[PDB]
Amino acid sequence: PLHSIISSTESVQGSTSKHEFQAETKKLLDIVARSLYSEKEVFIRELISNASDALEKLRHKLVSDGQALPEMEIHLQTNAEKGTITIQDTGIGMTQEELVSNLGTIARSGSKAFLDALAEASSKIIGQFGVGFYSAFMVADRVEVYSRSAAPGSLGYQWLSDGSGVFEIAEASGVRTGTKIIIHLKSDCKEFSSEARVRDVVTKYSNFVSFPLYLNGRRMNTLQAIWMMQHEEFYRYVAQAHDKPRYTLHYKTDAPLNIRSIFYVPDMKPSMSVALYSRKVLIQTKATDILPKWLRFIRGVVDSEDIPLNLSRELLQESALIRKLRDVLQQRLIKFFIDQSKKDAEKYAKFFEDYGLFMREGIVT
Amino acid sequence: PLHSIISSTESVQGSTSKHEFQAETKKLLDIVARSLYSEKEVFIRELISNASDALEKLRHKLVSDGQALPEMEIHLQTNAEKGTITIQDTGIGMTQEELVSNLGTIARSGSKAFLDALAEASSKIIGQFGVGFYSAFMVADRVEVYSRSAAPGSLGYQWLSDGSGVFEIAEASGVRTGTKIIIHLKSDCKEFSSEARVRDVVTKYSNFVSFPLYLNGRRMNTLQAIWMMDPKDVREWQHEEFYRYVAQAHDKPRYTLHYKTDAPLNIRSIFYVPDMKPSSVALYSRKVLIQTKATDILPKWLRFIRGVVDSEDIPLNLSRELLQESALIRKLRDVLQQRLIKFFIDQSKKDAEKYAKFFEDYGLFMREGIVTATEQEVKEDIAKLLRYESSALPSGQLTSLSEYASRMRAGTRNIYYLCAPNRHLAEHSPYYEAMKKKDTEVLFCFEQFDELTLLHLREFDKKKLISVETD
Ligand SMILES: Nc1ncnc2c1ncn2[C@@H]1O[C@H](COP(=O)(O)OP(=O)(O)NP(=O)(O)O)[C@@H](O)[C@H]1O
Ligand SMILES: Nc1ncnc2c1ncn2[C@@H]1O[C@H](COP(=O)(O)OP(=O)(O)NP(=O)(O)O)[C@@H](O)[C@H]1O
Ligand SMILES: [Mg+2]
Ligand SMILES: [Mg+2]
Repeated sequence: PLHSIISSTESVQGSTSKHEFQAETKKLLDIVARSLYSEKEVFIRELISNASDALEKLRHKLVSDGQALPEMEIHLQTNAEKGTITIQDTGIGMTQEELVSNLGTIARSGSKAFLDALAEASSKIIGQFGVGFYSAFMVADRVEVYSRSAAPGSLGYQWLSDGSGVFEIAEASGVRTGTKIIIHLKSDCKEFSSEARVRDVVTKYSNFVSFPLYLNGRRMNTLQAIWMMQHEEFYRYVAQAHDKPRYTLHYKTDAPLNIRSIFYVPDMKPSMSVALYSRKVLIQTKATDILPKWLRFIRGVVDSEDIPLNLSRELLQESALIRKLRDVLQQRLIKFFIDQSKKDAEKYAKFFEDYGLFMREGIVT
Repeated sequence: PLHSIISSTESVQGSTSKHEFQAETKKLLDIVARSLYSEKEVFIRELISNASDALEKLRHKLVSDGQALPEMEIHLQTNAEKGTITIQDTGIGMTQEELVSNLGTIARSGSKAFLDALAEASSKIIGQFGVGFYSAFMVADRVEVYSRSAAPGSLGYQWLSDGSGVFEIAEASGVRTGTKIIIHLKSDCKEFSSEARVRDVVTKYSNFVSFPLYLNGRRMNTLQAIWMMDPKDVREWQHEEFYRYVAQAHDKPRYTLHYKTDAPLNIRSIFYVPDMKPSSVALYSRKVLIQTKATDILPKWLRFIRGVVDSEDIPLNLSRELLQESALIRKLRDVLQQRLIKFFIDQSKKDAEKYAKFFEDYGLFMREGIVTATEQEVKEDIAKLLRYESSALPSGQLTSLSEYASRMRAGTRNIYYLCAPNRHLAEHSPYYEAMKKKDTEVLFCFEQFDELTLLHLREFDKKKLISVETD
């Protein structure tokens, strides 16, 4: 009772016609606006990252040109009263051509475009896809942008758009070199006019940006990205704990893949995990799965620039390198513990044995 | 000190230049290829899904012309020797114009155009985003397509491309109405020229496709979508085999609930509780698999339940591998939480002993459910499932909190319990004999994850839960 209808029944007649793939751009834009990210909030994340890059770029050229570095800041003002968000940066900024192209062309990344020339600033430039800015439209009735290029005879420009097929660009002056982005919020999104809300978002995704950051005049950071160089406040921060670390491991490596990671073991038991970053932007607040589940008591921070990220940037690409990275971490963690039950008496077992149950939890598997 | 650089300094001099958004089509195709899906295998799913659409559309228009229908099938052929995987449908197929537009334009969906022109057959069309076909480029050096429209004076065409910004279209003779897609696998992807591998993929995602599917000659979709049938036209042998499929188990369900609602959104679902003692329901949309693990659509305390939940309108992520949450998955999951809680309380009300060992085998999850829940009405909801033992009824028997709210009244004011590892310690306790001869009644809990549960519940049915080993 076999049944197939697949047979070699075709014959191509008359020479082909050659064509070029094209795009339903408005539908692409809204696909990003309502079918790409899990939470609306990440739009902030995206914008911040843009700013970072803008700044990074600037200083790169500046550094490579023996010129002093102006104050390089990122500002977030929340206007509750007028229903808006604004993010502004002292970065390199756009010209009109750069406007039209980088903002108006979908999937264009003048950042990765910048990258394909450089390798220091290559390690901190964050964007790669060319779709992130459009996250604004998740929450925006309308987007207002003013920008001006660091380069000499630059005019200011007003690039604005409603989020649908057409953007428009007028010449605007009185724009500070860099870029300001005013977002006028949708009704169901006025919650981002809240300083407290925006604060929580930034603390969530961009708590560790390489440039000073001022929400409504208050500075944010001053929390150093320790996993790349008082593990105490860092443990009790990332693990969220009024507790302090029994055990600590700072683990950098570039054999296997580039990994910059720190692991804590906390002082209470659980009764009843980690967190993954890339280029100082949060990928998953609770990071699953890049740590064997018997090791769920451990937590802290794993970073790797060389993780392929999903288009959403909230996901690892389970291109199998990732849970083989998992395996690498299991290896160095084991070696960590056996070594630290030979550097002290303590040890591997009755020491922290609210966790011995995690290791024949361990050979459950 | 407060520092802000942001102030309204700008002023617009001119008048605007108008522009249209454009796109980098090649980088986009590549974004679909290397950065969208969690695993490559899903290209099969997509093809099949989009293939499915072709048939449905054809059906819809043949029926709307009063035509009889052709044989409406889906065929997959793996050729290991030429390293290709092929999918052919006998659906509507494409004209030349339809080839250029529907394959050549990114995010173009002739399927949802077809839908935005359409009632009845609208529940079935899978596609909406218009990027799915391109998933083939995850695994293809090159893609051969032949298609001929079911339109009357149709010609046949060969649309072919390597996934790099350019495709070509030729006229072709000998094309059967519908579409053949021959995928020429890449070197590290001839993995998908295996009959076993592909069979696995097909059963994983596309096991309930509403058209007969033949792989290398064999019929595949042989299992009926039981959650869309009327609850009486399914009874124990199909429920057993369906459970023993979705829950990968080799026992029987203790409990079976067939739940259908359009209160909020369309739910067509089955929930099973297994008969083994424990040592994630499956999510579908339009008969296509979304998550093996449907987390989150059920609260995590109901993770012990297995089975299937389907909904036509679950907002899908661009990947179709994830759920995009709107207001509606919160509400979906509170719908399912309460329908399940009610299920367990009333099926306790119809058979008390089977519920008794349901509690002795699964009470653990309800305890957890009560300690974790934020809203306390919810805590009380789960609390109606808790059965403890009591002093006033013989050793062994259990009782609900509500039965104790009924059995204590008049001038009695609170509920409470005593926790201890055995009954004889509970029944021989200083604290309870003190509770016994001013005697108001005291519950007995011997699974002291029960006193944690009771401490977090704190109050049930307009009353507090007070301790006796704390008076
Ligand atoms: N604030 C800004 N200042 C200067 N240039 C910017 C700014 N925001 C965006 N751009 C430019 O416009 C592009 C659009 O940004 P975006 O949509 O975020 O894509 P991307 O940052 O390049 N990569 P991704 O964010 O992952 O999609 C950037 O790549 C820059 O070239
Ligand atoms: N097997 C097929 N037979 C005929 N037409 C097809 C077939 N597959 C795709 N098409 C056409 O190509 C278009 C693009 O489909 P596709 O890129 O797979 O995404 P979509 O089906 O439109 N929606 P989605 O599944 O979410 O991506 C469809 O709308 C059809 O017009
Ligand atoms: Mg960006
Ligand atoms: Mg499709």
